[PDB]
Amino acid sequence: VNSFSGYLKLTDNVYIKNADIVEEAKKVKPTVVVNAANVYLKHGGGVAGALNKATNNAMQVESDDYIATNGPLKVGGSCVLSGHNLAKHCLHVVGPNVNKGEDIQLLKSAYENFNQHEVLLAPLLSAGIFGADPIHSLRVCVDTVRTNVYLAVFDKNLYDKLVSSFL
Ligand SMILES: O[C@H]1CC[C@@H]2CCN(c3ncnc4[nH]ccc34)[C@@H]21
Repeated sequence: VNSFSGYLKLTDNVYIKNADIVEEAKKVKPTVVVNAANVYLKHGGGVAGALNKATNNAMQVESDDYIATNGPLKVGGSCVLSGHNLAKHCLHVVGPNVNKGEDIQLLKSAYENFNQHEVLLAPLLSAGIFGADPIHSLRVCVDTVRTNVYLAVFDKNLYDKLVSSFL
């Protein structure tokens, strides 16, 4: 039993809700919140810009030190950093950005990172400003993640479409 509330159950392990991931994290304080990161951990917009803003830019400061030490992530890769005031940890995961010409096949590799964590609060990878089809992203999530994932979909209209089209 966990403290996530109001989610629709899609499968044995995947749950979904129309919610702002920032406000959800602040309420639940999950062990792991997933960020929709880029390889440079430059948290400018989308989920990443919103999460970083909620940390008063502490996420960005920590991320800049991470990159200075380690260099960029791989597309499909991830790193674990602090969750600041939002969660214990933030799993920064890089899904392919279609608006950069990146291979959508890397989306499965991106979701595989979730399997290293028993429970996560997460967005749909590569959706939104990353340019991929959110219906497809949800399918890859369900077919790849085996740990318990609580998905927050910001757009209410999209949430209804994701639910109504889910197979
Ligand atoms: O699930 C994500 C997949 C792509 C969509 C674009 C934004 N995004 C968000 N989801 C949840 N909370 C959010 N806060 C701020 C943004 C945001 C969606």
